[PDB]
Amino acid sequence: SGFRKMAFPSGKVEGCMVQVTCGTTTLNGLWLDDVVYCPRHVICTSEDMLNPNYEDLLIRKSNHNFLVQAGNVQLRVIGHSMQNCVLKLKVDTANPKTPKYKFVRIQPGQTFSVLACYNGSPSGVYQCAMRPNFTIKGSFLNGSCGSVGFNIDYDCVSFCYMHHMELPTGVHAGTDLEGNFYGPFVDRQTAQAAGTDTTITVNVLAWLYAAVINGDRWFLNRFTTTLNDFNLVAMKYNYEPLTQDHVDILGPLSAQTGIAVLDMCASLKELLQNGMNGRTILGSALLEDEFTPFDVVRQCSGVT
Amino acid sequence: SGFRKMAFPSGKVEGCMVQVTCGTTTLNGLWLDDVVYCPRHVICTSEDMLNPNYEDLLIRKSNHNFLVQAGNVQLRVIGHSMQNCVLKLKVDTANPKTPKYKFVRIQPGQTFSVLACYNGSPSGVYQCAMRPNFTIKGSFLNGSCGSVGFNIDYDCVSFCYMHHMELPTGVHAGTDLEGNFYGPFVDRQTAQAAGTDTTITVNVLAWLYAAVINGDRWFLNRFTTTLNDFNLVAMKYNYEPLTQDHVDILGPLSAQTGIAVLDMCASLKELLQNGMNGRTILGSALLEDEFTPFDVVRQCSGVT
Ligand SMILES: *CC(=O)N1CCN(S(=O)(=O)c2ccc(C)cc2C)CC1
Ligand SMILES: *CC(=O)N1CCN(S(=O)(=O)c2ccc(C)cc2C)CC1
Repeated sequence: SGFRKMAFPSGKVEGCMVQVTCGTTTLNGLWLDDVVYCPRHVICTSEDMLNPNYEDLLIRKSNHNFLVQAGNVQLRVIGHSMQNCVLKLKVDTANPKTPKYKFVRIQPGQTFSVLACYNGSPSGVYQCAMRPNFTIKGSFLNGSCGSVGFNIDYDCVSFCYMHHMELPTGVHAGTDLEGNFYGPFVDRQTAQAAGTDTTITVNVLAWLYAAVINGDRWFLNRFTTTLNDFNLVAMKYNYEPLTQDHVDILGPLSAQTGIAVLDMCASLKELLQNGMNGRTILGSALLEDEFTPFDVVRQCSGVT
Repeated sequence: SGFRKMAFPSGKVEGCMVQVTCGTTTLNGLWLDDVVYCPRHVICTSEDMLNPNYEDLLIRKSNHNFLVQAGNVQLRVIGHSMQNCVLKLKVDTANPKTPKYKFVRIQPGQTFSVLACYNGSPSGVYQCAMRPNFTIKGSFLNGSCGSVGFNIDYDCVSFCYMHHMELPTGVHAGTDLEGNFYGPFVDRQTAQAAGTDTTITVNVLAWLYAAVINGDRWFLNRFTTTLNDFNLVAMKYNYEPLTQDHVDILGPLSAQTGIAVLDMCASLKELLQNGMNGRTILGSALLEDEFTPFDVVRQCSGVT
């Protein structure tokens, strides 16, 4: 029992983190097989970052300008290419600690663990969600760029995020491991405003199931609702519209708890309309939206 | 910027987790050098757990009854002893992945990461605090016993917790790595009620500093208070008394922010007296007490 914001074990990713230095800029790289992945803004001066021409900046760079250090051992760079907003540094040594892995581009609402790193060294691990506005609400200081977001399926690390940007509002933007930004963000120091940070409704419902499973039940009510009725309330409260897909995804939690998804929606509806009245749900005074239905099943069943 | 509930990277502890089976009971062990540490209730039937005589139960056990598996490789047990509420299983092989480590008994209010494991396999990592009532609010299912709590200082893992018990109220009790329980808890299935779960006042203040540092300032007020005045309010709200020790510990955060500790106390006093009025602080609608001043400095400065 008990329910916690839980990150994947980070060991498999710890073994992949290196330091990339180009000129005076040091940040983190991901070493998988004989390639090191890093943010392309490693080639910029902070002067460059106002309106950088990456192709033009990269022409001035050779393999030997990219200083790649794995622990206190230097890797030999034997090639470099830009793919979207990442650099791929070909090194002469396959990472011996390379786990089974995939690159996946996640959808908004999907959760992942971040291994925050500085100078290729892990400092900590936390669980995030890709927000509906394609930001993440991270914890990233200068030198944390190249830190990666990931999921683990048993032995396979799915890398879904690399850290590039802090927006002027202190929220975070970055890329998949093909170096395409989530959302409309660019690796440029410019006016970049996030859209509406809406609540991930399906994640909130999953987390209400997790609460019932773990004994927190005070918010279960006598009511039900319809998808259309619920969605009217969700719109009003800047919650994502709930789809039949979401309902389907919540099926197993429905089945385990014997609470119909639409009943749980009516519980969520009353919470939105009436607030918590100073009560808490799983030690939170607001509606948590960074657990997926999959996250709830995993934690509540003890999958390794 | 941004501030997250952050666990230590778990890799160094991942490398220490094994499966211990005695009779029909499987749980987790910690393999450091040529010793495997596990909860002594591994020798119990759940029938035993009502009033177990561990010395008497252990007499019936031989080295070869303790089945220790590290990945899919069996370790040879060449000795066993009970130290308080843990078993030390001497194996014929030193754990090659043994990190630099210490056993430390932590104080209430101190924070640590848990690597939740099942069958010697890591499932996830989260950050806890040792509550003032010597419980932790964990996420532990059956098979999670032997999961460990730890801190890391650069290269040194300080193990502070091993998981043993869920109390009837779904909070968690366990031992240091010398197998002494935190609080008055016993490895027995009996009436065991937690005391008052008070709020860790110094941790809340640290977290208010973390908020100011990260731009959340709406709760800074025009007031100050005294330790004695503040402590009157803390008593009323089941907050731990604030000592000059706590004030001293908050000094660096005081210095960085230019907000006197006693001013921040008066801010906390108004929050206790007036509530958040539907506002949030670092994405929380209650006063977070599971960041230490040390945790705030570490995260806010990017220590690895
Ligand atoms: C994204 C990231 O973590 N970066 C990019 C900025 N550089 S830097 O070297 O230009 C730099 C900028 C500002 C400060 C205070 C310090 C540094 C090192 C670091 C990596
Ligand atoms: C503390 C812990 O995680 N334990 C102790 C209980 N045992 S068990 O094998 O007795 C057991 C009890 C109940 C269930 C549903 C399942 C098991 C395996 C597991 C380890």
